[PDB]
Amino acid sequence: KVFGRCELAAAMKRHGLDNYRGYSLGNWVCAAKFESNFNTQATNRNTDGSTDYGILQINSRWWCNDGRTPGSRNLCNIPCSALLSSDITASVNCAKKIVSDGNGMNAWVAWRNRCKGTDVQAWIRGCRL
Ligand code: NA
Repeated sequence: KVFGRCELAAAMKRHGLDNYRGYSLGNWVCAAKFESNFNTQATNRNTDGSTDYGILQINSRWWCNDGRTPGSRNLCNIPCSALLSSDITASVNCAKKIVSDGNGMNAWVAWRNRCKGTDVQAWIRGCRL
């Protein structure tokens, strides 16, 4: 599924990301825009053989099992395929575990490089929430 900006803002708010670990909703919408262009089916194969999955491009080295990332972890206790659903539950619940570890939203390269230190609330402005 390819979300609209305000559509994803509403869904992420309903799924409890607004101010999760102190990160305003605009941070999460900005991260999804630059990680996946709001496409839940986005995948990216990394140099190290791990893969990034879904609207927040969550990586198989740590967070999910894809059966092809040897010696990796599955800290979200999910198949990586769960991160590609039109239903953002698995992506949101896994993102909540990720952002609760030491480095917060710095875990997302696109957030660090394209959202952090910017007017992120612009991403939810005009939206009915
Ligand atoms: Na894994």
